[PDB]
Amino acid sequence: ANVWGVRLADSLSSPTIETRTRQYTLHDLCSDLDANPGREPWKPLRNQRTNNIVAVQLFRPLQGLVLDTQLYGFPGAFDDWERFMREKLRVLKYEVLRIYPISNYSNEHVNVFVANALVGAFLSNQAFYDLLPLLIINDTMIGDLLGTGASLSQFFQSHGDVLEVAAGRKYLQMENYSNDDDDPPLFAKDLSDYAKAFYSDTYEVLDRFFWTHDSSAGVLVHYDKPTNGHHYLLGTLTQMVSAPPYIINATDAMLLESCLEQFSANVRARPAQPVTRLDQCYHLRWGAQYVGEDSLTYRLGVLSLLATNGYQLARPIPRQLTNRWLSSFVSQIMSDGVNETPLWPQERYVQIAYDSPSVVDGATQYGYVRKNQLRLGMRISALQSLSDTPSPVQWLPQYTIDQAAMDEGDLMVSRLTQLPLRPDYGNIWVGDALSYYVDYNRSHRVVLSSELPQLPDTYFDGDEQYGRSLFSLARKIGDRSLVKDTAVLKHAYQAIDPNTGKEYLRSRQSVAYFGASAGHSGADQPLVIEPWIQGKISGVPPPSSVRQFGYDVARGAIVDLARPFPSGDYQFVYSDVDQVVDGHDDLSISSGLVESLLSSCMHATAPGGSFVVKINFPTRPVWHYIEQKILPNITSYMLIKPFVTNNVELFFVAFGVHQHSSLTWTSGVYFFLVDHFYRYETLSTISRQLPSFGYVDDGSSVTGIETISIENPGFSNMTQAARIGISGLCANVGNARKSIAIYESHGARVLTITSRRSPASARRKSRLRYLPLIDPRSLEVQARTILPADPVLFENVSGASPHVCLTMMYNFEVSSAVYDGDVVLDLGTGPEAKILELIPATSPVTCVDIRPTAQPSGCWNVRTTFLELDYLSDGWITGVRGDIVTCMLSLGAAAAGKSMTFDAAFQQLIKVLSKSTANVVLVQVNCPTDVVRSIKGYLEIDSTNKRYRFPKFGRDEPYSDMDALEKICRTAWPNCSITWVPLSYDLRWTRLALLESTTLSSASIRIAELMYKYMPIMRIDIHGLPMEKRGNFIVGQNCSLVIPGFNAQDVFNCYFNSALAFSTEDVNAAMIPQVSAQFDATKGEWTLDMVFSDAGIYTMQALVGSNANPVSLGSFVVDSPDVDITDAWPAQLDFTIAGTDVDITVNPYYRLMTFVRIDGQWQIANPDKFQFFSTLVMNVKLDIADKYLLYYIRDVQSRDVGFYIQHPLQLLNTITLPTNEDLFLSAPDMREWAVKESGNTICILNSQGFVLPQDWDVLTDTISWSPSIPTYIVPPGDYTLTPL
Repeated sequence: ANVWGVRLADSLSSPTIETRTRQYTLHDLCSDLDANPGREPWKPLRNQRTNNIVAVQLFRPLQGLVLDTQLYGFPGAFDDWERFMREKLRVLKYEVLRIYPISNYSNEHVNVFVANALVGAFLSNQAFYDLLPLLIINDTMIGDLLGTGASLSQFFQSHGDVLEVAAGRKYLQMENYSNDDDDPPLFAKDLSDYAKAFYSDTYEVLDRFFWTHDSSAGVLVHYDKPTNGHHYLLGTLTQMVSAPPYIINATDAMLLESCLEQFSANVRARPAQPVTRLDQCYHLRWGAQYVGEDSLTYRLGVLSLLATNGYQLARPIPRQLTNRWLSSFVSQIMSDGVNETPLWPQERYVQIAYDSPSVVDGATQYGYVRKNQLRLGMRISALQSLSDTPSPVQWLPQYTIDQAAMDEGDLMVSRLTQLPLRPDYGNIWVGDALSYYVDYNRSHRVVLSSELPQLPDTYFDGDEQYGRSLFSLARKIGDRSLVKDTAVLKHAYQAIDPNTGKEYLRSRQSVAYFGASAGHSGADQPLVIEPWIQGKISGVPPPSSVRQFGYDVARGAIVDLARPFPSGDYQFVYSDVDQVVDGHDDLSISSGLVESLLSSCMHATAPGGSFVVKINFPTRPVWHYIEQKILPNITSYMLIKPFVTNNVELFFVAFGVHQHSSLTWTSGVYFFLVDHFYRYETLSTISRQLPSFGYVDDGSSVTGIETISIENPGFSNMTQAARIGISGLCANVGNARKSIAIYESHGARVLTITSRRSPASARRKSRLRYLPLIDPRSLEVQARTILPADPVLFENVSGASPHVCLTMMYNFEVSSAVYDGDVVLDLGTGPEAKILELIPATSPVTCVDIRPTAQPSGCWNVRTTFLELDYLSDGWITGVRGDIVTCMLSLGAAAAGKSMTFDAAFQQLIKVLSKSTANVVLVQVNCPTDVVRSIKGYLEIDSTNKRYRFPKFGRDEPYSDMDALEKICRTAWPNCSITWVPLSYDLRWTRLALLESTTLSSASIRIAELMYKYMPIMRIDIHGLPMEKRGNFIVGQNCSLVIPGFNAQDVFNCYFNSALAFSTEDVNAAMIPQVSAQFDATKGEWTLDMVFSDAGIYTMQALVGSNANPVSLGSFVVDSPDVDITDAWPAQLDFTIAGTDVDITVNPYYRLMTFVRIDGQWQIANPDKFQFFSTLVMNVKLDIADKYLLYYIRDVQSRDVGFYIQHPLQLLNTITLPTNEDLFLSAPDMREWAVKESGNTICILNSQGFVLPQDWDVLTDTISWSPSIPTYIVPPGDYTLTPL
């Protein structure tokens, strides 16, 4: 129901319950004159800002205030008023006693109106001690009040059998009033003249009388009998200026008050709502001869009888509804439009509704006639709570059937948008500490500076520079530089000599750094050094000395780093620079410069020295001259991409200055380089498409935030225009949950709806022919309210679920299989399956599921199809026709549904597809892709019955072998090309997510990557030639590959890492350890048999013909060595620093590390604290604190650490101890910890103010997790530890 400006109920809340009235007597009078402490008969109301009493409304009888305030007299203080009141009251008490004794009687009727005349006379400070017996009601005050002819014509005046007065006063404004937004108006009922009413006892004779009386000053009456009795009313020539912006003729004012009454009434509904009268309002007795129906007043009376039926506003209603609330209301209703209610009442008669729940009709006739014909009714509904919220909260569309016209909806929204405005751009991303480090290897082969491509000639143009800088300012992380130094030195700590079994770095040697900071708050240095000194970087032994300079620095007189200089030789060199003149043609220049860099480091270092370098530049001459002088003089080397953000950063470390060693380049490192190239290229390019921070969104993008608003959305059967607006919107912004805002401002109701625009929704817009129409029925429903809000670019600031991650991985994969002119079948689909947009729009598509659908259609340029039946059925596969198979989120899903073995259902599926046309077939696969390794948080493993388990998805799927798999593949069709489908090295799918505006990081990414590593898809083609496998793809164990045909005029390329490993044409760049790609001319068949060094997936591209026609051959997968290991653990307990020499039985493929469990920090212990030496043999060092600490050896030769074993060390954490010898006191932790000798204490280490006891011998150097923790030589006897 939306009348001209107002939106109300569409179902009633009107009760019928009433009570009986009071009768008045003597002790009634007395007690009313008692002003009961605690039961005082007034309500002193306030403002609503700090709620300070500024007015009162009275409870008659205390009224009778008829003349100017200037005679009243009373203070400006609340309490003062009341005490003066109480005083004068008890006075007049004594008085009325004088007149009538308290025991003269008990209780008896007296004209209240008379009592109020007395009230006024008293307070007026004027005499009334002459109207006294007139108080006593003999039988009917009517005759009593009318017996007199002339006395006190200033309260009451009698004309004929009539008495004519203005009724006693009800409100009073006080002396603190301020016309606040929180000042509800009394509507001038406190005036000394604002109304006049008139009684005798009866309608008819005065109805006669009125032919000689005004009506144009307002003739209104409430019928339902007061004890006041039969009376009519006229208003005066005054109107309220207040309540901007309205003049207010008290007629319509008191009407509005009656309206408020009826509203308050309609709020609740209880089978005993004990009013005495449901109805108190006033409908026009006379005045209908001066103004028509289009008046505000006629509107009001309409609403009067309406709410009398029980209708009610469709916005949450205050207890007291603000002055400005009222004016805004006016603003609304006064509008154009129509009534929901056909009725037009009459002074001829007022109607009685159909069956509105109220019984006032059940008692009265005077002015009442029902239309028995009436049938316009509603159901029943009210609410139990109404409030507000600030948040732009979600909503979901629920479509409808019909269509519309496109440009027309456009032109509709053309008056509704919120565009253009600047939104809160917010955050795009969060930093992430990734690393790609690699050092010298033996098992590799040589590599020349002839192989690595150089950076693109593109890198130096304004556009990409501004964009890369952007994202450098669009990702959340601190100064990368600190943790750079951190990680680089921490990994600059694993370098050991192949010939003496010890590292290269030594503590408290000479440390030098250049390229220092320029200061932001007073550092001029990488802060890392302070905690390095202060002992926060884990396990890193502090230095003795550090030299600190740069381009500009407050430590030592400066000279720029660009040219020669005198400086000392030190046991470490840190080298950095601030770029100066380096343009694409400053690179012969830049080369000479880096020569200068390295050469200075050379003649500035110690014999044996070693150092670091920042590198940036893929010019060959770099490595060229690098080889020309240095590698054959340094012990060894390592480098690193310490990635935090997009650029071509490079970092290297040289070992043993003056340590001649012919060093070169190798293969895997070079690939790694290319990998940086390819990825960072892709990532940078991904960034080439994004809005500018904080710009003003007018709408110029495929992507953005999209919102409009609405005043009073037509929630009657009329929705046409607004429905067009919203429909055009949602069609613009389909497939997302949409934020909403219900609020009123500038005297006007308005909802606001906010959303985004995406390239996905662009597909949406693209694939249509007409308009999806939406039912505001739901939007009709919610009576809720929402504060306004502000345009922010993003909705989620953190977090993600690997579920959706590998989902979109799958999505970009399948679209990356979604290609030209194909009708696909889709397995385990969504009733809300979004993918149909993602796919292009050229050829049909079918989805099938076991759960009913939820989506609209019928207005597209594209015929999409959905089938609600078990996608594990047939008899109809022959009824349908396709070529291409897509199973996702169904295989394990349908497995769980069927509770069977994998292979059984799989074979059933074979039978399913066994009936019609199929070109390529693809199914997400739950395939043992290796030995089970676990991932923590999301998957239990049932090796008893081989089942994957996922608590974060919270289910259990099975799995079965691989052999039977590929065997059944050959079974269905031996004629086939397999596809082990790999993707765990690329993130371009993630762009779509941030195209979907989804900020992420790498944690869940590698989560899902390990998941896919066993949970890939399989893509296979029935058109293909068998691949004839004989050997084993296990590292070092050979393979025999045999091939029927293919005359010798072709070549073939094995690829790895999306990178062309090598081919069947050259060996000088071959990569397989030993190859045999031979062609038997006699059988005319190929045989490629060989040996290996690397595991993983590798694929064949067949260069068939000699013209090099490239075709796709299947991929394959290779086994990395086992995950098992033993510890040749001796059982002897020796406390020597020679220590327990425990040995290791490890696969001939690996080498390891071992950290400390620092409250959730895998922090390697002190390097010295152990030895490692190749089965494998070690020599770790121990103290007492060990038994206090939990320990694990860690498989460590890569970045993706912890991926073949993790071994608890309890065979060392738990041992037996002697009592004959001194021990090594080392603390496990800095915590409060005391020492006890076998039931008699020793001391408290890590206690405030401790002093070393001479019983012990402190050790200049300590055995500890980090070199800041104390170690001692302690006498024999059983001590031990206890934390405070």
